[PDB]
Amino acid sequence: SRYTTEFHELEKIGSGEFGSVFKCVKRLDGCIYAIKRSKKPLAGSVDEQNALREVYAHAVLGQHSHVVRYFSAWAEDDHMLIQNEYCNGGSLADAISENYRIMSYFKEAELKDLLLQVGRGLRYIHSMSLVHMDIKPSNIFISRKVMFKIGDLGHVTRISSPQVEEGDSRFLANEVLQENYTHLPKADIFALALTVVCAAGAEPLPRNGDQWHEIRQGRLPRIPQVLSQEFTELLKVMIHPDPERRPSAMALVKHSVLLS
Ligand SMILES: C=CCn1c(=O)c2cnc(Nc3ccc(N4CCN(C)CC4)c(Cl)c3)nc2n1-c1cccc(C(C)(C)O)n1
Ligand SMILES: [Cl-]
Repeated sequence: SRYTTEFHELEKIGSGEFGSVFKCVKRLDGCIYAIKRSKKPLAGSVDEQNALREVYAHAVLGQHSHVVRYFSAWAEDDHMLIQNEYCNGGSLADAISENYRIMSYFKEAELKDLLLQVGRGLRYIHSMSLVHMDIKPSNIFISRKVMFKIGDLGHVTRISSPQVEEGDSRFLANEVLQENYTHLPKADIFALALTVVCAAGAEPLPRNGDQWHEIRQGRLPRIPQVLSQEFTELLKVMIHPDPERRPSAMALVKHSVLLS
């Protein structure tokens, strides 16, 4: 077994229908990696194309400071294995939950830093003619003095000829629901805005219904933080009903409210 041979398993750090994720030490180099171990999906299935999307996303992307680095992927024992960078801070979702527990919070500055960093990740992905299509707190990872990195590339697809597996409904732009895939990068932008709103301590986002539609009308969820009207206005245009009115990733990262 390659997994057993090359790595020592330390701790399970995730589980779901996707399988399990393990913090592991690679014996050769002594470095820590996050390894996902999944049952190999049925051929030609939803699970397979999603798994495929991730490998071939990696084939294109290479390496960037705001994308979780991919090292290797292989299959054995009717299981799939994906070896990624280990981010010692967990996901943004984990951080948000912990914030709520010990009633801490991300400062307004920290929200802007989060927005800029993931924005840089998106600009790179978009520059490679790809879109993430599943941006949300649980897919943003934290290293350490803090670095935010985009992970979980299972929904990544091409801007040109996309195979769109829709992401979490809570973060999904209406035009994607409407099967309008002519501006998918702006769907990532929509999702990032709501991701920041979650980090800002907004109540849980709706899966559907009235509240759901209200958001897609360009109405921000309620936010207990005292945020500047300017930063607030930036988050609002990011969820504008017209995706062409939303800023591109590159327009986002060179925005005044964010800089520096
Ligand atoms: C390889 C799989 C994707 N993935 C990374 O690339 C990846 C890179 N780094 C981390 N770091 C990290 C994840 C989780 C905690 N904790 C432990 C203690 N608590 C249980 C809270 C969470 C800590 Cl400390 C570090 N995780 C990563 N991944 C990861 C992990 C779990 C679930 C998922 C899913 C649901 C598939 O998205 N992914
Ligand atoms: Cl676009």
